[PDB]
Amino acid sequence: PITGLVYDQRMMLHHNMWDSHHPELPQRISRIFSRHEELRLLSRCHRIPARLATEEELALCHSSKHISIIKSSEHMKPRDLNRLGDEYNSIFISNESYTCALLAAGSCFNSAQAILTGQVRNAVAIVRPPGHHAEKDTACGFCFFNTAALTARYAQSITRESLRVLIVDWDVHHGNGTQHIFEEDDSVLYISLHRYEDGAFFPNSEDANYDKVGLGKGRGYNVNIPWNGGKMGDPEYMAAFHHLVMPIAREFAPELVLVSAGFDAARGDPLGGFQVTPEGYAHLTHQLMSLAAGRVLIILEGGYNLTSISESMSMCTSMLLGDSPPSLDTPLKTSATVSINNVLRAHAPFWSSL
Ligand SMILES: O=C(NO)c1cc(F)cc(F)c1
Ligand SMILES: [K+]
Ligand SMILES: [K+]
Ligand SMILES: [Zn+2]
Repeated sequence: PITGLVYDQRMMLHHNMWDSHHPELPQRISRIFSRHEELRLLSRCHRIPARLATEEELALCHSSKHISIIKSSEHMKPRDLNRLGDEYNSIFISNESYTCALLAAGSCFNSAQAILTGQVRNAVAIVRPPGHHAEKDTACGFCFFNTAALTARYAQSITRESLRVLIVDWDVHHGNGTQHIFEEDDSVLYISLHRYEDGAFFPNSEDANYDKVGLGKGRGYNVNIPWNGGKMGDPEYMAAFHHLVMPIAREFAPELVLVSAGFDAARGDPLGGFQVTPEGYAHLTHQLMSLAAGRVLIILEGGYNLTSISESMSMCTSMLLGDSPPSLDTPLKTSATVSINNVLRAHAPFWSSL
């Protein structure tokens, strides 16, 4: 009954050479690791080594054009780095960026392999840069390659091609890249909760609305839970899990659960504006461990208050290790009930549990 953990200090080398205070900080991952030490969680986990993703692995989800462009940045002078980064939506690049993106992905491949070979029951991946905004053909939103999407395809590649993978994306932003990569796929169920605000919140696309349910064979296998009207917290997230995430996931019966675990919906985040607590994230984790015989891999995405993300991710690891869920502390905001009922109207056609 083992929990795995992957962390590698080399992923701190990716950095913003114009703005040392850009919130996607190198210390995001060292702070989370340090808090695991302080809580004596690290010695309770089995350390999984990081590795580089290969180019063939990246091609499970990304075009050769995109792979080639990001790879070429490793050798670019600052002028071309600043210029290349400015061509994407919200990207900075250093000469170390490509390597760190490869390590983030390969770390998650090794973690998924450890779970699927029975070496650990579940795992946490403390990685950066994030992945869920990255598309097949372009970088976006601090993300170069789509780590979670690649990990789902990697998992299928070492088991069977149709392995049922659930990706629950609780980062406060919509994972536009993960949705698009699997939009026509019934083997990977994508469920995202995200601040939407009728399309005004990053990444600023109505692709994130509840009526986008999937295409072709994938009809019904894309579940967007969009929040509108300000602050959301534990009551809203627990309601969404009760009414939507868990009934759907149980019917899908995944063989592996990946969490796109951004912690920017957390109380204190400078960018999310929400107030999910560390106890709230622990309860979401504990609920997902009831799926896939416990085979859950928690993958860091966003989250920018260093104290908040360190406390929140550590509580998730405590749940994976089998600790009892903490106590929670309110009626739902009206608009949250509106959002949940809209998703039920969108997905009741596809799920007999709805
Ligand atoms: O990746 C992100 N959050 O987890 C992110 C990406 C952006 F382009 C902007 C932002 F404020 C946040
Ligand atoms: K999300
Ligand atoms: K899908
Ligand atoms: Zn985010």
